[PDB]
Amino acid sequence: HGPDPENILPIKGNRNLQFIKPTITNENILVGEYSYYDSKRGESFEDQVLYHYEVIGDKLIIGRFCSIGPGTTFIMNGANHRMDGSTYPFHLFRMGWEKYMPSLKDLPLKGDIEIGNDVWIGRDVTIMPGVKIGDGAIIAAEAVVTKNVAPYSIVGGNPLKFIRKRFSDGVIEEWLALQWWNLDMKIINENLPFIINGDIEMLKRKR
Amino acid sequence: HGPDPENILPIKGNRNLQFIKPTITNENILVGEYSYYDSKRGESFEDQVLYHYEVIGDKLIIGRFCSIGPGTTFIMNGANHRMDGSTYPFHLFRMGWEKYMPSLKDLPLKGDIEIGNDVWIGRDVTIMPGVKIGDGAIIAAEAVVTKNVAPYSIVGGNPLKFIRKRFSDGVIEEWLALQWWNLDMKIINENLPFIINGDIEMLKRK
Amino acid sequence: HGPDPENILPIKGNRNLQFIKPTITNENILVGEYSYYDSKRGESFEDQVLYHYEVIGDKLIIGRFCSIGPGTTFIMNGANHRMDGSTYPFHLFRMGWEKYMPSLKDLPLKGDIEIGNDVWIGRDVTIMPGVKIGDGAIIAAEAVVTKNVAPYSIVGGNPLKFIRKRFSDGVIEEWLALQWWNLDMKIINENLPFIINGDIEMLKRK
Ligand SMILES: CC1=C\[C@@H](O)C[C@@H](F)Cc2nc(co2)C(=O)N2CCC[C@@H]2C(=O)O[C@H]([C@H](C)COC(=O)Nc2cc3ccccc3cn2)[C@H](C)/C=C/C(=O)NC\C=C\1
Ligand SMILES: CC1=C\[C@@H](O)C[C@@H](F)Cc2nc(co2)C(=O)N2CCC[C@@H]2C(=O)O[C@H]([C@H](C)COC(=O)Nc2cc3ccccc3cn2)[C@H](C)/C=C/C(=O)NC\C=C\1
Ligand SMILES: CC1=C\[C@@H](O)C[C@@H](F)Cc2nc(co2)C(=O)N2CCC[C@@H]2C(=O)O[C@H]([C@H](C)COC(=O)Nc2cc3ccccc3cn2)[C@H](C)/C=C/C(=O)NC\C=C\1
Ligand SMILES: [Cl-]
Ligand SMILES: [Cl-]
Ligand SMILES: [Mg+2]
Repeated sequence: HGPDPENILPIKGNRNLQFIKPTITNENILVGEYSYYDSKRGESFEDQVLYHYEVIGDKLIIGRFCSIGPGTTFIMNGANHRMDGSTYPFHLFRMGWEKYMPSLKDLPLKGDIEIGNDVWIGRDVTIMPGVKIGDGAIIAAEAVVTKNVAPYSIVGGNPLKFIRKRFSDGVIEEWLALQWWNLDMKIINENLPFIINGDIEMLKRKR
Repeated sequence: HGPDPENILPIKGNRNLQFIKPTITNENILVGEYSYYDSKRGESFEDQVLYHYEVIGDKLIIGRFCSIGPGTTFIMNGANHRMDGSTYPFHLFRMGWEKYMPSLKDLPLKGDIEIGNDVWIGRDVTIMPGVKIGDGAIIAAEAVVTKNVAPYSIVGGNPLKFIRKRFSDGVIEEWLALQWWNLDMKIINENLPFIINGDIEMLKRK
Repeated sequence: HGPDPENILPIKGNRNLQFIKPTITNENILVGEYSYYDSKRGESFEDQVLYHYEVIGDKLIIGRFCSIGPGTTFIMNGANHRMDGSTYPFHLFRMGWEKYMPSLKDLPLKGDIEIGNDVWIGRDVTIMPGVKIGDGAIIAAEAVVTKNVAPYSIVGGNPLKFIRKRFSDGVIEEWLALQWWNLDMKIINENLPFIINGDIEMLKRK
């Protein structure tokens, strides 16, 4: 039948694993249903989002059915200094330095962090500003996601290194055409055997 | 003689550095005598063993005289998702999804983590499932051990990248035949100067 | 005009960001004025300096106008084990092993950690022994600094990899010949518009 995506703690007695969406407080963090964060000590998913400021307007977007490993960190665009000259943020200390407060054109802003659906993000991963992660990708533990990740690619390391693609490009096209995460959830439920077990040529044929 | 291997805190006034073996309470974690964990906040060495589940049956093995740096993490085989089709673990959330429960043969299982003797593991090292680390190797701090490490190798980085060998190939097998760590403690105590000073030819001829 | 460099918490209401120099109680750690540490939970910058023993005598020097990201750790030379033979530190456990203690001629010491002026160090950076980081460099977050960083270099990764230089070789030498961080503070304030916006030629004019 399925659990409730509005239930913050969907596992009996487990107070560390949280469905991300219901916990969110912040307008510009948008996470899909059923995506969870396995906490380390019960900290919120947002507590893992860092350098996130309304002034900049950048968003963190996560798809449906994503796995976020404990300690995964999201570094938003507020982290990058001005690099035209000296990087030191003089204006932060005020006392006559407030005058030199930069505008957003002066900063190296990279865009929103956007993570697709069915992404397995390993433990203690760090995601840097502006990176896109395709559907069905696997981020190895301890990875620092420095660049974009193709759908159904396995990556890892610091800086990020491409390892393998989970399936062929032909099977990858078929998974991206089917987009099971976007189907009505009665249909997800009566095909879950096939989604879990990766027999694309069965769902091939139902549609 | 030397310290008592069953002494959990062998350094007086030090509540952080622990001998691993006498703190172990799990039957799948075999650690040799004298190997120590220099902990950060006084936490257990077992606390660093993650995703370790009895139903998987995988073991963590560590030899004798190993230096395990603070924050070293062991990610066991229970951490890898099913990759046949969808990585998402539906069954954990039950409410009808418990039926789609995967078996040991459905998960990608890589085997035990086996660490050798006289290994120096750095601080904040993460060891991936199923990796083997030979005797007398050095793991640089912050390393992520994603593959096996040959005996007496210096390695580090993420992914792990080979740096160099500590001695020549010939000298490395003079050490692996000697196996000073497997000798009686009274033989070790009488030859500690050369074990520490590295005089392999002396130990060879002793 | 400007913040007082001897002020520990130079941002009103902010208990995390600290000017480093006025918090320093241990000699062999020399940090310049206005160099700050953005702490995660209000922890002292010193607490990030690990394996720092007076018996070894190495120093951590940091210039002025540096930004130290939260969680950045400095691994001092005391962290390196002896590598002639067994890296196991027998003498630490005492009980008859105390008399097999190394001298500093026996250990792989690598010198002081020296970081220049106007360096931007990312979050969770780990800096290893003996590394020198030039003026104006930028360290990517999560980087393990395994080697020296040229001035006005951008670097990152584990192990460290060179990414690119911030300006042309000629403009870099101009910034190094100007040394704005060492100018009298009244001189700096008059020219901060151009220090901050990268207009090197008018700075040379000034
Ligand atoms: C991350 C960082 C260095 C870290 O080592 C250490 C920091 F994380 C510590 C900290 N951060 C903040 C507070 O404490 C902080 O607020 N910001 C960090 C970058 C984004 C944001 C910022 O400053 O945004 C302003 C924006 C226009 C206006 O924001 C204000 O806050 N204005 C303001 C504050 C006042 C306070 C009291 C009285 C009057 C005031 C008037 N105006 C703009 C985009 C600045 C961008 C920039 O320099 N980027 C780089 C950053 C470097
Ligand atoms: C890391 C992870 C997801 C994380 O995002 C989130 C998790 F870490 C959170 C959490 N984990 C657990 C609880 O909370 C948890 O129990 N497991 C995680 C993987 C391994 C295990 C699991 O499910 O295993 C079952 C297995 C049949 C369970 O059923 C049993 O009947 N177990 C059992 C029976 C016993 C009988 C007698 C005495 C002791 C017993 C102990 N266990 C099988 C092998 C594997 C299932 C799978 O899909 N693996 C992949 C998952 C990956
Ligand atoms: C990092 C590590 C293992 C970690 O896994 C676990 C460790 F961090 C745990 C811990 N360390 C200590 C306590 O708990 C500890 O005391 N030390 C670690 C390295 C440095 C030090 C040590 O042993 O030092 C002595 C030294 C002669 C005797 O000790 C003194 O302190 N003597 C002394 C100090 C004086 C100071 C000023 C003036 C006169 C003095 C006279 N005598 C010498 C240099 C030994 C160096 C060595 O074997 N290096 C390797 C390191 C291994
Ligand atoms: Cl320490
Ligand atoms: Cl030194
Ligand atoms: Mg690398």
